[PDB]
Amino acid sequence: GFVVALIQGDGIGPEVVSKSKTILARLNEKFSLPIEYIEVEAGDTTKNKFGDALPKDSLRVIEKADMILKGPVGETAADVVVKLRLMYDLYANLRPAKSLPGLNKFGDVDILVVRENTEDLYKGLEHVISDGVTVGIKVITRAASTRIAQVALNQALRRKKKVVCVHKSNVMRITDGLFAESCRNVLKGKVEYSEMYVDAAAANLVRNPQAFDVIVTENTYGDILSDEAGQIAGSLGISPSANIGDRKSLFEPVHGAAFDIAGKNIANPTAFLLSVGMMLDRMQELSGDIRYNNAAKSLRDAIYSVYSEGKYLTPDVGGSSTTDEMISAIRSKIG
Amino acid sequence: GFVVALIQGDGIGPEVVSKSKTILARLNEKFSLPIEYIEVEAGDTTKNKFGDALPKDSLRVIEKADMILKGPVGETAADVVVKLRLMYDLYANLRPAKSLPGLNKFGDVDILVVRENTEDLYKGLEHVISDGVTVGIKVITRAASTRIAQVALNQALRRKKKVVCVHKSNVMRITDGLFAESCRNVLKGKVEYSEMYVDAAAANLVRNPQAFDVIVTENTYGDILSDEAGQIAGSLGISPSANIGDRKSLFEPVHGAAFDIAGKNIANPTAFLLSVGMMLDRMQELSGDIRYNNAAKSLRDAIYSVYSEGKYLTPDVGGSSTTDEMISAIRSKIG
Amino acid sequence: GFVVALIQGDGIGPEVVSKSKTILARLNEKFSLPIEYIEVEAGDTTKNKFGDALPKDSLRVIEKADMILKGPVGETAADVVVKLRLMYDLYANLRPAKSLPGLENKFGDVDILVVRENTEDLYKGLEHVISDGVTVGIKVITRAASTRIAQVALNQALRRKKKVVCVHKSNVMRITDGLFAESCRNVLKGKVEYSEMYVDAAAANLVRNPQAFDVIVTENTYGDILSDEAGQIAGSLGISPSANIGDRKSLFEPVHGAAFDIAGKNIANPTAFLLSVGMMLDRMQELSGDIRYNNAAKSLRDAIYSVYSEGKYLTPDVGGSSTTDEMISAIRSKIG
Amino acid sequence: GFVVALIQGDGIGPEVVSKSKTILARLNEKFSLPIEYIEVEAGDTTKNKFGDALPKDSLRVIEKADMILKGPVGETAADVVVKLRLMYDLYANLRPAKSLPGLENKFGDVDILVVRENTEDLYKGLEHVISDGVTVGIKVITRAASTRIAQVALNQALRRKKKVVCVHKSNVMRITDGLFAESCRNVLKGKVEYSEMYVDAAAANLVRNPQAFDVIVTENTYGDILSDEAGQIAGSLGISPSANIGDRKSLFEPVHGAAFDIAGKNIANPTAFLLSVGMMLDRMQELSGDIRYNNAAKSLRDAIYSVYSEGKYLTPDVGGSSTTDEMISAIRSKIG
Ligand SMILES: CC(C)[C@H](C(=O)O)[C@@H](O)C(=O)O
Ligand SMILES: CC(C)[C@H](C(=O)O)[C@@H](O)C(=O)O
Ligand SMILES: CC(C)[C@H](C(=O)O)[C@@H](O)C(=O)O
Ligand SMILES: CC(C)[C@H](C(=O)O)[C@@H](O)C(=O)O
Ligand SMILES: [Mg+2]
Ligand SMILES: [Mg+2]
Ligand SMILES: [Mg+2]
Ligand SMILES: [Mg+2]
Repeated sequence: GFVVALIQGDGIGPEVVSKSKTILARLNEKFSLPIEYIEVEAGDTTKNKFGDALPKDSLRVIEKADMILKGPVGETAADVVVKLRLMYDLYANLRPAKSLPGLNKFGDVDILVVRENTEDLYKGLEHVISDGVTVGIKVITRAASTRIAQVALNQALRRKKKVVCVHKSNVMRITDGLFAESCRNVLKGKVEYSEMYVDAAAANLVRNPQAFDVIVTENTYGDILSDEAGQIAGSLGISPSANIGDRKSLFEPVHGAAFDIAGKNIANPTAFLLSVGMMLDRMQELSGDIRYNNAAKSLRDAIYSVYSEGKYLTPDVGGSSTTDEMISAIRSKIG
Repeated sequence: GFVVALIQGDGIGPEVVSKSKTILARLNEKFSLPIEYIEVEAGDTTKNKFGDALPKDSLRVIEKADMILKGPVGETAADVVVKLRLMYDLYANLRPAKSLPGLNKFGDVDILVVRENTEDLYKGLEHVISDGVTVGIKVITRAASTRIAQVALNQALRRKKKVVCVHKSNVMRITDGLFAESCRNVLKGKVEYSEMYVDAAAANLVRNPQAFDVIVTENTYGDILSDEAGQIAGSLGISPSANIGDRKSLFEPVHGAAFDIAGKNIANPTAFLLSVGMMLDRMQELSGDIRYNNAAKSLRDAIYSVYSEGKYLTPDVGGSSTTDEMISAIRSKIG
Repeated sequence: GFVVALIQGDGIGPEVVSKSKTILARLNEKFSLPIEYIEVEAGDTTKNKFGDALPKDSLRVIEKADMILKGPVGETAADVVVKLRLMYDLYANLRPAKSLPGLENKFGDVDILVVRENTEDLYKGLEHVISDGVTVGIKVITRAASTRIAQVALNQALRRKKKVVCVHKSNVMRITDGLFAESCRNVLKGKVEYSEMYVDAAAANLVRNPQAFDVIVTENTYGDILSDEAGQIAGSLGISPSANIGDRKSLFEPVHGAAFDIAGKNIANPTAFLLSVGMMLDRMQELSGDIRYNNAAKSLRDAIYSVYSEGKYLTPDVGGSSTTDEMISAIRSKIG
Repeated sequence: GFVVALIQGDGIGPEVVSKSKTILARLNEKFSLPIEYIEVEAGDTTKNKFGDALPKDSLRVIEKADMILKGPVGETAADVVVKLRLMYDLYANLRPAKSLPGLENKFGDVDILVVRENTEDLYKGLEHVISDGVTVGIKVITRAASTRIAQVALNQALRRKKKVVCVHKSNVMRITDGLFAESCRNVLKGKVEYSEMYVDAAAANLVRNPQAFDVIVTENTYGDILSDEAGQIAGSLGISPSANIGDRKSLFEPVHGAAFDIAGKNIANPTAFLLSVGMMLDRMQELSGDIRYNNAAKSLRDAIYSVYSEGKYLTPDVGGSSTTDEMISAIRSKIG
C-alpha cells in the first residue's frame, strides 16, 4: 500500500482538495485501494502558526510518506514546493497539456512538457552584491541535463517518438550549450529530434501547437512554456503535474492559488483530479497491481464524460456550474 | 541630417534589406530626407571573411553613425546585436505587437513590450566550473531597472496608461524582487499599475491579449513574451523593434534569419519596414523636422493599405505573393 | 557625548575588560569625557546562557551606541565580529604592528600599519553548494570600497612616514584585484610615496626587511594574513590593538584571542585592550571635534609606554612578575 | 623514455638553463637516462619576437612532451604558467623550503614543505565587471580537487616527519573552505599526525616557530602566500625548486624571478633550477618505475649539497666568489 502526504495549500487549494476528497475516498472503496491519506501542514497560513511554511512536523510526515499530493500554495510557494523538489531531488516535472472534449481555442491539443526541476535559477543562489546591485547564479550540470533528457526519451517512446529540446544557447553559450549537448547525446537517433530557441518555441506554440509532441527544457523555460501550453489546451484549470524523482514523487496542479476566486465555489477541480490520475498510474507501475489502473481509468473516463456531456463545467472551461456540481457529476460517473 | 549604419545580416536579411532599399530611397527623394545609409559588415558570412562577426572596420563606421538599421543575423547574432546593445547601452527594447487589417488569430491586438536590454543573463558571464558543471551570473541592478521602468511610463502615457510589470520574484526573491520594486517605485500612482508572474503572463497573453497595454520586463522574459505577443498579433513577419539608448539607437525586426526560406522570395518585409517607421519617428523627435513624420505616415499608410486590400501579402500573413510583389505594392502607394 | 557598548567576551576577555574599567573612569574624571559605558553581552558564554552569541538586547544596546569596545570572543568570534562589520559598514580595519620599549624581539623595533578593507572581498559569505562536491564563493571588489580604504591609508600614512604600499595579486586576478589597485592608485599617487607589491612577495619581504614598511593598504583576506605576520614580526601580537572604523559606528578590540589557557590567573596582559581604548579616543576626537579626547589618548599612551620603559609592574608575558591588577594601578597612577 | 620541453625564459633564465645543460647531459650519460630535451620558447622575449608569450610551435612541442622544465619568465609569467597549470591539470604545487649547508640564515635550519592545490580557488580567472564600479570573482572549491591534493600531502608527509597541517579560513568561508578542510580530514586523519590552522594564525606561527612545521597542505591563494613566507624564513627563496605535478604532464621551475638586474654577469645561482631537475627525476621514477632516475636524483642532490658544504665554488648570492660556470663544473665533477 501507499501513504500519501496530502497538502491542501492556500487560496482555492483547501476547497478543491477537501471537496475532491469525496472522490479519492470513493476510489479507495470501489477499487479496494490500500492508500492512506495523511493531511499535512504547508503554506502561507501554516507559516503564521509555525513560523515556517514547511515546518519540521510536516517534513517528518513527508519523510515517512511514499508520495505527496497537493493543492497550490500562495506567497510562500517557493519555500514549500521548490524546497520539496530540491530536498527529494524530484527532478522530472511532467506536465501534459491535453484538450478535453467540448471545450477550443485551438482544437485538438496534446503536448507534453518535460521540465528539469532541480537546477537552473531555482536553488535561490541570489545576493545583494553592493548598493543597488544583485546577482543570481544559474546552474546547469551534465548529470541533471542527461537524466531529464532520459525521462523525455521514455515519455516520447510512449507517444509520437518526437522531441524538441528548447533552450537559448545562442546567447547562453555555456550553460544552455551544455544542456542542449546533453539532450542531443541521449535523444538524437532514438527519437525524431530537433532543437528550438525558447522565444521561437513560445511563438510556435501559438502558431501551431499540433506540431509538438514532447518538449524537453530547463526549469524557468519549462515554467513558462507549460503555462502557455496549458492555456492553449484550454485552461490552467485542467493542467496536472507529476514531479518524479528516484525515491519519492509529488503530484499537483500547474495552476496557482487563485486568491481572487477563493471561497466562491467556482474553482475547477479537474487539474487536481487529473494529478490524482497521474499518481495512480505511478502506483500501478510501482506495485504491479491493476486495481490502481482500474481506478485511474474510472477517474479519467468520468472526467472525460462530464466534459463531453458539458452540463457541469466551471466558468474557466466555458460552463456555469460550481465546483460542487462538477465534483458530484464526476463522482456519480465513478466507477 | 542622419548617417545610418545599414546591416544586411544573414539568411533572409540580405534579400529583405536590399529589396526594401528601393522604398528607403523613394522616401529620401519624395520627402527630401537628409539620411545617408552606409552599408556595414556584420554576421555569419562577415565572420568568415574577417574572423570577427562584428569587426573593427564595422565598429569604426557605427561609432561615426547616428543610428543602426539591420536585418537579422544568423548563428553569430549574440556577437553582433547583443554586443551592440551592451557597448552602446541601448537599454530600452521597444517591441509593439500590433494587428494589421485583414489578417486573426485573435482579432484586434495592440500590445507594447518594453524589454530591459542590457543585463539579466545577456552579458555572457558563464563558465565551466568543473567537469560537467556550469554556471551563469544573472545581474539585476536598480539603475537599469529604474531607467527601463521610466521608458515604460513614457510609452504608456501615450497609450492607455496601463502597465503590467512581469517577473518571477516568488522564486527569484532578490534579483526579480529588486526589479519589481524599482518598477513599482517609478510606475505605481502615475499609471494604472499591476504585476504578474512571467508564467501567468504567458498564459494570459493567450487567454486575453486585449487585456494588455504595456508590458515591462527583464531581458530573457521580454525575449520570450515579445515573440509570443508578436505571433498573437499575427506574425513575427510584421513585428518591428527599436533599441534605444542615450546616445545611439538601433532598429530591427524581432524575427530571426529564417535560413530555411532564405533565397526563395517569400520573406515578409513588413517587420523591417515597420522598424524603418520607428526609426523615422525618432528622427522627427531628435531633429524637430516634420518631413520625417510625413515619410513615416506615408510608409505606414502604404503598408496598412496593402494589408487592407489583401492581394499582395506573403504566405506568413495568409497571402500567396512574393517579397518583390509586396515591395512594389507598398512602393507604389508611397507617397 | 558618546555611548560605548562594552563587551567583555570570553576567556581572558572578562578579567581584562573589567579590571581596565578603573582606567576608563580615571580618563573620564581627569579629562571631563562625557562617555557612558554600557555593558553588553556577546560570545560563547552568552550563547550558552541566552541561546545567541549576540542576543536581541545586546543588538538593541549596540544600535544605540556610537562605538563598541570589546575583549576577545571564543568559538563564536566570526559570528559576532563579522556580522557587526557588515551590519554597520565598519569598512576600515586598522592593524598597527609596533614594538614596545624595550621588549626582547627577534627583528628589533618594527613599526608597520596594515590598513585592511573590512567589508567586501570574500567576507560577505556569498557561498554555496552548486552540485555534489562542488562549492563556489563570490569575491566582490567595488570602486567605492577600494577608494574609501585608500583614503584611510592616505591619512594614516601622512601621520607617519608618508609611505604606502598597495598589496594585491592583479597579475592573476586581473579584474577584481585590478580594480582595487587602480582605485588605490587614483587616490594615492602624487600625495604619498606610493608603490605596489604582490601579496606573495609581501609575505616574503616582511620577513626579509620589515624595517622597509610604513603603511600597507590591501584587501580583506590579504590583510587578515599580513596583519598577523607583521604583528608576529614586531613581537606585538599579544599586545596590539585594532580598530574597525565606520561612519556612524566603530569597533575597537585587541587582536589577541580568548586565551582560555590563562583565564582566572590574574596575569592576562591588559595592554592590547588599553591601546584599543587609545584608538577609540582618537576616533572620538574626530567625530566630536574636541581636543580632550586627544589629551586623554596621549595621557593613556604615555602612561603605557612608561610602565613598559620602567619594567617594574609588567605582567609575565612581557617579562614581568606582576598581576593584571598591579599593572593597571601603575598605568592608572601615571594618568593625570 | 621521456621528452622534456626545456624553456629558457627571461632574465637570468637563459644563462642558468643553458649552462646547466652540461649537467643534464652528464646525468643522461652516467645513469643511461633516455631523456630528450627539446628547446621551447616562452616569455617576454618570445612575445616580442613572435607576438605570443606561448606561440603555436611552443604549444605544439609542449603537447608532445611528458614534462616541462623551465627557467623564470618575466612580465608574462602569469600568462605562461597559469595557462599551463589549467590546460594540463597540474594540480599539485610542491614548494619545499629547506636550508642548505651551511648558509647564514636568521632562523637557523628550517625544513618545511608547502603542498598547494594548483588548479582551482581564484586562479581560473572567473572574473567580471557586473556594473559600473563593481567586479566579482568566483572562487571554486571541489571535493575531487581537495581530495587529490590531500593524497599528495599524505605521500610527502610519510616521506618526511609524518606531520601535516591543513591551512584554511573555514570560520569565515564556511562552505568553500569547509569542503576543503573536510576533504583533507577524510584523507589524512588516522594516517598522519593531523591538525588544522587558520591561515592568519599560520602566517604568524611560521615566524614564531618555523621549526614546528613539517608539511602544510592548503588552497591555491593561501599556498602562494605561505610558500614565499616559509621560503624567506628558511633563507632559501633564491635557491628553492618547485614542482607542478599532473597525471599526464608535470612542470618544474625555480621559485625565483627573472632577476633582470643581474642578467649577463655570469653570477646567477643555478641551484634552484638544478634542484627542480632533481624533482623532475623523482617524478620520472614514479611514471616509469625505474630506479636509474632515483640514483640520478640522489647523485645530483648529493653533488649540490657537497659543493655548498665545501664552500670553494659558490656564486656570490650564497657567499662565494665564483661564476655560474665554475659552480656548475664543481657540481658536475661530483656526479658519477
Ligand atoms: C509557484 C511557483 C514556485 C511554481 C514554479 O515557479 O515552479 C509554479 O509557477 C509552478 O509552475 O509549479
Ligand atoms: C538573436 C538573439 C540574440 C536575439 C535575442 O536573444 O535578443 C533575438 O532572439 C531577439 O529577440 O532580438
Ligand atoms: C575571527 C575572524 C573572523 C577575524 C577575521 O578574519 O578578520 C579575525 O581573524 C581578525 O583578524 O579580526
Ligand atoms: C606568477 C604567479 C602567477 C605565480 C602564482 O601566483 O602561483 C607565482 O606567484 C608562483 O608562486 O608560482
Ligand atoms: Mg509556473
Ligand atoms: Mg528573440
Ligand atoms: Mg585575523
Ligand atoms: Mg608566488
